[PDB]
Amino acid sequence: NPYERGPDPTESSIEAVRGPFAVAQTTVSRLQADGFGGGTIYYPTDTSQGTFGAVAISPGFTAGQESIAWLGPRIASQGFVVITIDTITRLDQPDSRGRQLQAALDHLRTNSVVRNRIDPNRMAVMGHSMGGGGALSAAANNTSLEAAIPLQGWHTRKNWSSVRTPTLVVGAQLDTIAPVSSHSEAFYNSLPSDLDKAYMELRGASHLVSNTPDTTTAKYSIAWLKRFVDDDLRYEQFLCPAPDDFAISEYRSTCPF
Repeated sequence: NPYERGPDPTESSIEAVRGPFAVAQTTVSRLQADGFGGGTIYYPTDTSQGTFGAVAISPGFTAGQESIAWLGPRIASQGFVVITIDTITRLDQPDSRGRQLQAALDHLRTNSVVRNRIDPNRMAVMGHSMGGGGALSAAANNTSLEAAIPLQGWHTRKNWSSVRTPTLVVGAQLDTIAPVSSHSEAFYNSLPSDLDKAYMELRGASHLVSNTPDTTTAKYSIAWLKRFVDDDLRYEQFLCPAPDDFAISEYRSTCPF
């Protein structure tokens, strides 16, 4: 597998606050960003194993990058180029956030610091709340995306039958802002039956669970991105069959992938 990066994984490795790749960062100004509000790019400094897949992450309604910043280096240190974005306005709705995520991914191919560190065929989108609805919107607009991970996603669009991207839907059991019954689980149910997809509900969690480090969110996001952005079979073991972590109150999937 030419996209395999890093040593063979374990539970400890996917839980790591920092994986083996040392991470640096660079800024995209608001004016440099066409179609989004700027962002921070986190990237592995080690180029000796080849190029990396790229991930764009959107915050939710009223939020800046500070609510998603922890994901940037935590994911990048597993071997990914990750951009955490600011939106055009903090009031932007999910469809617009989806366009902004795509614009951020397109920007990485032009950025002088990271354009030669990225494999242009291996990209993914993630987001919190309205940014998670944006991740689903971006996947619906671009069927070549390799992974989509909405965290406590919110969207008025409930039908995702046009998505062709492997999608991990992360819900919070006690979310009152984006209740799983009408948001996260509804999205899972309308994604195609023939898609590689999973729904992971975090026990006892509120809508804000993604705003500060959460090991369960990180470890399964990392395993999902490794499996689908890197085609890394070594990570299938964490996704299929259902993980038994106490922090997970429900897991649904189309395993085996």
